Amino acid sequence: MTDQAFVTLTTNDAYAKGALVLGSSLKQHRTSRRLAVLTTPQVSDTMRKALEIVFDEVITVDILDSGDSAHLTLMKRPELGVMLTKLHCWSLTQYSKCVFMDADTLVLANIDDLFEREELSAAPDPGWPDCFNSGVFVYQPSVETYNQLLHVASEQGSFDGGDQGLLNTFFNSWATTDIRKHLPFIYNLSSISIYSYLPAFKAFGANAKVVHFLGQTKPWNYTYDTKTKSVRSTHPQFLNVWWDIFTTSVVPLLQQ
Amino acid sequence: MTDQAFVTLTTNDAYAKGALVLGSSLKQHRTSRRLAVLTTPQVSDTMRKALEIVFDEVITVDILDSGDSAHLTLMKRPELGVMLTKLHCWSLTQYSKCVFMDADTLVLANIDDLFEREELSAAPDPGWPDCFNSGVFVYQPSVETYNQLLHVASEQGSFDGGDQGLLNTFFNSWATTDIRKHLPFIYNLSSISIYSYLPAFKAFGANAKVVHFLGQTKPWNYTYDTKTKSVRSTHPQFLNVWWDIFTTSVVPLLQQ
Ligand SMILES: O=c1ccn([C@@H]2O[C@H](COP(=O)(O)OP(=O)(O)O[C@H]3O[C@H](CO)[C@@H](O)[C@H](O)[C@H]3O)[C@@H](O)[C@H]2O)c(=O)[nH]1
Ligand SMILES: O=c1ccn([C@@H]2O[C@H](COP(=O)(O)OP(=O)(O)O[C@H]3O[C@H](CO)[C@@H](O)[C@H](O)[C@H]3O)[C@@H](O)[C@H]2O)c(=O)[nH]1
Ligand SMILES: [Cl-]
Ligand SMILES: [Mn+2]
Ligand SMILES: [Mn+2]
Repeated sequence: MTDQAFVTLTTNDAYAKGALVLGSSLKQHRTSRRLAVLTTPQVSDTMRKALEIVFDEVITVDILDSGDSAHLTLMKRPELGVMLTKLHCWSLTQYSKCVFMDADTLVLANIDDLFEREELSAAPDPGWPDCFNSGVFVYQPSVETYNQLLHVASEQGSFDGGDQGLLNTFFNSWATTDIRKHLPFIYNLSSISIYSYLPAFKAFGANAKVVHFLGQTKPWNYTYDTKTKSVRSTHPQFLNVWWDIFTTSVVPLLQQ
Repeated sequence: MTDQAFVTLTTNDAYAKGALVLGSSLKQHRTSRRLAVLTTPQVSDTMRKALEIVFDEVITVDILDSGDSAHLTLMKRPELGVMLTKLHCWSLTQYSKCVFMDADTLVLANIDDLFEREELSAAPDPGWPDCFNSGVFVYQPSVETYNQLLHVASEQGSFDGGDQGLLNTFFNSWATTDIRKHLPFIYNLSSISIYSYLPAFKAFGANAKVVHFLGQTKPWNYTYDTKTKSVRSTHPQFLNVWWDIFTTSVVPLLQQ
């Protein structure tokens, strides 16, 4: 509990909003775990200070700096910057186990039971469901694993240009091994899927614990009417939760 | 082997073409198992005779007939006709274990190793990957299970208007139980996914054992140029395999 953390990532100010909403949603649902966020120097000082309030720990990662372990890998594969920054989540050995969550996720219920899971546990990716979606995963910080991941990144890159490809390649037994490493889809519910299989969403969507705003269009790319408490024209329910947290908890926090 | 079967289903002539191509693809890849097809009286006599050549067993199911076990359920839920017909796959107790395959699937490699699997084994559905896709599944014929499925169909119907919803509801432990009941996605590769996650298809698509032509547009809805051996404007590779089998093996069979 005290050495377990939800870990997110923001490399800019737009995703910082996501991270702040995510962080707030975790607090709203009374996590007993630490909240940690990987940030980069490209995150402005005001977003950083807001992150320092919402999160227990704000970690600055500067892969553009030569002193960074991932930097050499970035020079080789400069398109892999976000991924390489994300991989620093494994560097957080002050924690024994973390749930990584993308900054464009949103928690709708307490998900501390994720810490029962082992590395690497993740929900299936829609589209290619023998890959896990790397938007939400349970992992164990380890310099060793970090180094191994960096090594694979350097050598092979990523089959999809992002962390997801690399993580699937590295944690490649996921599809065929240990059903407990399949997180229920409701722990990483693709916002695309809330219309991609409408009947299944109708059937099981009320059980959503985490919504993952895949895009294209992120929640902060919408216009939200604070009077009608709804985004302006998907079924907006989740966007509206995001915006309510953003409006209620995050914006007042930033107003300095 | 002798009492195991691939089982498909056709309720009309268009899907009969699918079934004939599927059946042919299974023979082309040298299955040691029986090939069985559920047909309805709505399947014309010429398609039926072709099916009798390709398949070891052609089973006629007429849920419109009062004598059919499913008929009462059809009267109650008449939109569930295709599903109710499909469920008769469980009535095929002359087989100890079957792989049900939709008539719009296509086999690209021998998949007899599916018979190692237990009921209910199926690949994840893209879109909502905690549901299995009912296009391809390993099951054990049983009047008992058939009756139980019919009972659930009668009582609850299907959350998606088709067999998939009902099968997921009935075989509801799939998502959380026994990784061996997750068939690799390559045993039921959604044709939608061959562009939905292009990088993953690029990475793993060459391993495709079964392509499942989800639609909208079925392989027989395309125009195929027999000179260029390609469908006229997806990546057409799989459509072209389908059409080559259709052109090479199925059409000459029907020319009576
Ligand atoms: O400019 C950026 C881009 C990404 N991120 C971080 O990296 C995560 C992933 O990027 P995101 O924009 O959320 O990507 P998605 O729209 O969720 O989709 C990508 O990321 C998913 C999970 O990481 C994969 O399933 C997809 O295939 C891939 O396209 C974000 O949530 C952030 O935490 C940033 O901080 N800044
Ligand atoms: O008029 C019909 C319709 C269906 N079938 C049979 O039933 C199967 C399922 O129908 P199909 O047209 O292939 O549906 P799909 O395009 O594959 O999609 C449906 O069926 C899938 C698996 O059964 C589910 O994953 C989807 O959610 C559902 O929309 C077919 O392959 C045939 O075997 C017929 O014989 N005649
Ligand atoms: Cl298991
Ligand atoms: Mn994301
Ligand atoms: Mn189908």
